[PDB]
Amino acid sequence: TRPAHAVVLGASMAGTLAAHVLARHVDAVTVVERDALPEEPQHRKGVPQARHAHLLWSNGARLIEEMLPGTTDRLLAAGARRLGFPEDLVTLTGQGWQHRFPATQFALVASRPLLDLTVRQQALGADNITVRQRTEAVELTGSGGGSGGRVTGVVVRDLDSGRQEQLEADLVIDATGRGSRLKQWLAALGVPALEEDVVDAGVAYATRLFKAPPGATTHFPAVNIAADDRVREPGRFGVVYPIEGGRWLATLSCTRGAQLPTHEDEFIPFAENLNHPILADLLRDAEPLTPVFGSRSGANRRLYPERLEQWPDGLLVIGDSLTAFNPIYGHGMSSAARCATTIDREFERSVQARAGTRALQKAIGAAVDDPWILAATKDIDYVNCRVSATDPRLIGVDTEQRLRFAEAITAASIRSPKASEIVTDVMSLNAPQAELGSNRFLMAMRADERLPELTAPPFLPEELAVVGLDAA
Amino acid sequence: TRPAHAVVLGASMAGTLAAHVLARHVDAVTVVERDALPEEPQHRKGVPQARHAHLLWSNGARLIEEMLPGTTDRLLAAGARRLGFPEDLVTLTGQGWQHRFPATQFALVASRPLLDLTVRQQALGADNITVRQRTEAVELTGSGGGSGGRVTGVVVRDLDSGRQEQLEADLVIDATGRGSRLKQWLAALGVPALEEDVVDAGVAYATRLFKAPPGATTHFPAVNIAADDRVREPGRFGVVYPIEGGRWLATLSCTRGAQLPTHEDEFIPFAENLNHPILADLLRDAEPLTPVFGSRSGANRRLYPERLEQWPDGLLVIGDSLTAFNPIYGHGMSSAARCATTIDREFERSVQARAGTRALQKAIGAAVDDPWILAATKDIDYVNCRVSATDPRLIGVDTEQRLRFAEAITAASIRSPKASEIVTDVMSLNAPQAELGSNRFLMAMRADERLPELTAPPFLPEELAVVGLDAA
Ligand SMILES: Cc1cc2nc3c(=O)[nH]c(=O)nc-3n(C[C@H](O)[C@H](O)[C@H](O)COP(=O)(O)OP(=O)(O)OC[C@H]3O[C@@H](n4cnc5c(N)ncnc54)[C@H](O)[C@@H]3O)c2cc1C
Ligand SMILES: Cc1cc2nc3c(=O)[nH]c(=O)nc-3n(C[C@H](O)[C@H](O)[C@H](O)COP(=O)(O)OP(=O)(O)OC[C@H]3O[C@@H](n4cnc5c(N)ncnc54)[C@H](O)[C@@H]3O)c2cc1C
Ligand SMILES: CC(=O)OC/C=C(\C)CC/C=C(\C)CC[C@H]1OC1(C)C
Ligand SMILES: [Cl-]
Repeated sequence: TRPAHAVVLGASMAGTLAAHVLARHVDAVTVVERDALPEEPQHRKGVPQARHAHLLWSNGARLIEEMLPGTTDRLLAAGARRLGFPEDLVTLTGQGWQHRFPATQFALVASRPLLDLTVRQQALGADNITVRQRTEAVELTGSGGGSGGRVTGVVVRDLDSGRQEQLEADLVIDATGRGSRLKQWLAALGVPALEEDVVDAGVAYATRLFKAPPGATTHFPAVNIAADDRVREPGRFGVVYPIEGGRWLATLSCTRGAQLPTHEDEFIPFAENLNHPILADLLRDAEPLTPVFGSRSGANRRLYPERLEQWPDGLLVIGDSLTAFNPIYGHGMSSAARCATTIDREFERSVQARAGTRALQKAIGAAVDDPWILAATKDIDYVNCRVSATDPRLIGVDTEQRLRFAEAITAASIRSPKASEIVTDVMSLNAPQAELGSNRFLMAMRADERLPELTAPPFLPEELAVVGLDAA
Repeated sequence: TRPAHAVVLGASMAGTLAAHVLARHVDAVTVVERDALPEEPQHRKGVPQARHAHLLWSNGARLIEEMLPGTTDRLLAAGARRLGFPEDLVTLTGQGWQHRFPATQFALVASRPLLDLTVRQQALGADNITVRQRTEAVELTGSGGGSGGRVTGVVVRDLDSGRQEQLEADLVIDATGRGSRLKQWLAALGVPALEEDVVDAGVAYATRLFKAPPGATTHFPAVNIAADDRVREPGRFGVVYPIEGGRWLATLSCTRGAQLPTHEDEFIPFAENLNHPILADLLRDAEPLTPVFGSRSGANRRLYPERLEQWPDGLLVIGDSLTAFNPIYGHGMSSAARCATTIDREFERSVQARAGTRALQKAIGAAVDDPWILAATKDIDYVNCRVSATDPRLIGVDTEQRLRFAEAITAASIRSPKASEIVTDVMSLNAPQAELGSNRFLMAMRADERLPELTAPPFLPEELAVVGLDAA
């Protein structure tokens, strides 16, 4: 028989999308969220990464727009910018500057709390969605111990007065995030441990927001300094994106072995000593609007509940709980949208005992494969990267065959339009990484023209006039 | 390493589409076809079903259009018709006449040889495709059984010289259709037998081609008398479709226990003994252009190579060879297009592991589930139906509840616009059969208005004037 009540743990991107989707297929859905959610855009305790740069790649954006029509126009009215790639960015790769070919993909950029609010408003207004704020999931209950267990509900605790309630339900959705209490709950029911691939390059972040020169958030590009160097030196990177309200969101990052700015005054010097100091030039006369924010949530991890024979019935794991990625590639929100979309597309087909929630988690795991293999492939080669994985695409691979080809892909994408186009398809999560090994790509990479190398960041003169730096 | 040479066995719809797709991912593609392929739209021995009415549902038409842009316009310029459902059809169901709501789906209708030629012209002109006509696939080469069987190529025989030749290949695609000798080729290699579901209502067809009254193929709807009483009485059905050249293709059908016309003078009386005699009224004075053609290719059957642990590497099976349906629901060509589209989307991901073909075949198997479960569900309850299936959606099911739910779906779709729209999504193969059990459908089915029962076929006066009738 069908699930009549579903409870989703978490009201971040994964849980909000899953709640809306499950509300179409289940009579009642209740969402459990620890924080209070404001109806004006504010940062909150449960989303600590919201202080850092968040790009909603076109894959996630289109999937959210299809589930929740009007969300993008709504975002555009609230001041978000639709950055076209590679056209609206000044990007330095390890092979040189990206030619700003006419945009072949896009990403929506705005403050993460604004996007979360916009999605929550579109998604949680259904009458069969009850949102229980200030409520925490303690552990889950079920008929475990193996032989083919089932999850029956979740222990919740109200946070304004610590009274508890055993939340009983036909299906439980773990969207608690990267720090989620899933593997301890799995232990508490006696189901054996999951298989887990890890590629951890130890990426850490440091973000500050500035007030952009008037008109810069519309008439000036974003700037991204990314030194590809993996196997000789820890990476150090920095990016500045425009957001709503005429403000620049500046995020610095590095890999294990390099050290981040932690004081305000050492921030710009990190931007100063990148391979080009363009970020420091932009940030010297901007109004700082925030302190430094830090994050060390930089590992690629992936659990494979689809591989375990004793995966309990009635339980699903989505979002950062299922698999989390190096944020440098910006796929977590698109991977979350894929999980909900997969649920929407396969729900009725697989609930037709629940021998079908195996198929759901199998479908979900297949939906998150693209952002996993993308991030892990690029991170596996960093010095000081810590790896514990079974993926034959990573481990059964000549490391110098991957490096030489990684460099060649990059060199093509910065100066060949047709290779740039396919590479942005992969980077936007609209084509699998394997497409970069396809006959089609290898043909473009060889047949397409290659423009001369850019000897300076490809700013247009009028763009430097908006931020007042023409001598560059 | 990656496949460099692929051999496609059969050049009907499944093999032509698969060859076109494979030529984009593999250096060389050879197509082996027993028949000579005409450069004019002509019938041929290898596709005898082409004598009968063929509908290309929007699912297949859109997938073909995306693989081969311009195919639809080229079909329409050659005289194909775009039939909107339900608007452009006068249909009698077991619950009454379908209200001709504004079209929510469509199908392209033309003679199958015209559709085949147009597709082959768009698809087989790639320069890395070699088509070996008048050539027969005799057997496969390789080792089978054990921990790792593989197909290495194909023994072919030229039919004009009689000479044989071992065609080596990295990948072999069986697209030889319902009469495919794949199970003997697997036995000859030592592969254990496949699991196979069958739901066989003994469907048969009898078709004649007629000259339509002038203008009827553009200004007169198709007509479909499709009223059953499955569990008490064999089905008897009839359809008249317009095709190119001002012609009507009339296909009568019945299930096991009823008798089809075999002689020309028995054709109109079968149409007369349908629940409404409109088909006989339309055809009585129409000029017949052919004798009666018959077909007994009416079983639903599905092989599950994706379930076989000893499925050999380098082998894929698609099209009617993998799974074939009762043609009354008209999904075989859309299922073929789904197999080719799946190969296009999953190929690169699945070669970068053994030969990658187990993952492809599994993806192919999931893509053919929609037409299988639809056709099998509708046929399973016919009197004298032969059922040999392990599908739990079919076998573990209260049959009076299934008949009771089928009747209710039909009664809703004929008289409620919102129920019609969802049913046409399912019937056009654009939403799974399971959607008819969703909360969305059950609520649409109850909340929507229901128009009055039609007491006569919903022809317009102008349409009855085109064919010279005053009242059905
Ligand atoms: C530095 C950084 C930068 C990133 N940049 C990008 C980017 O540019 N683009 C992009 O697409 N993604 C980006 N990501 C990833 C993205 O932020 C996440 O993948 C996304 O938020 C999806 O996570 P989630 O919703 O599954 O979980 P989370 O966002 O981590 O949310 C978990 C939610 O569950 C709640 N919760 C947790 N435990 C409990 C409990 N026990 N009881 C009740 N409630 C609970 C929390 O309060 C919270 O609301 C970035 C991540 C980081 C760390
Ligand atoms: C009566 C009837 C009506 C139908 N109506 C519809 C409809 O309305 N809509 C729809 O979508 N589908 C319809 N179908 C189904 C549709 O005809 C098939 O699904 C479609 O042709 C795809 O089949 P295929 O390419 O896999 O195989 P086939 O069309 O059967 O082609 C097999 C090909 O392989 C070749 N071949 C066979 N053996 C060998 C060998 N040993 N070596 C080399 N070549 C070989 C044959 O010559 C042929 O070219 C109908 C089918 C029937 C029987
Ligand atoms: C309601 C019900 O009974 O199921 C749905 C099927 C119907 C109504 C048959 C319409 C005929 C169709 C599409 C023709 C298919 C093609 O094979 C021929 C040659 C006839
Ligand atoms: Cl036939």
